[PDB]
Amino acid sequence: GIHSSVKRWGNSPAVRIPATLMQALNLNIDDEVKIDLVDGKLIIEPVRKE
Amino acid sequence: GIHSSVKRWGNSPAVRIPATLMQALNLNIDDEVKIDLVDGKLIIEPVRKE
DNA sequence: CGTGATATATAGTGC
DNA sequence: GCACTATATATCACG
Repeated sequence: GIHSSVKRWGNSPAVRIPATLMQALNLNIDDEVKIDLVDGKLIIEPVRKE
Repeated sequence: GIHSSVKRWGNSPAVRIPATLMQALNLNIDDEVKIDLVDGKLIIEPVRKE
């Protein structure tokens, strides 16, 4: 895919996610994504607060 | 795992990755991660260019 | 033409 | 206190 790079956000790094893709997963700003360690990779799953 | 708030980095959203997680997978700033779409979730895996 | 992306700074709070 | 969290701005590069 796109060769995007992870830059530093003030102090801690942040994975810049294309706003276009955010709409595909149906999530928005302030969303609580659950970072779980699976297969030695970062599984980012958006957890809705209903 | 750890739930993080996807805030707005300027105009684009970004998944904040705590330094604690950086040390875990031995990744750093200015690295390249493969943003894959599996299970309707964001698959973030560090793909070092070495 | 508009906003999505990049760079950057800061005050504050919980870990 | 430091990592972490929340917020705001200028400017461009891309759609």
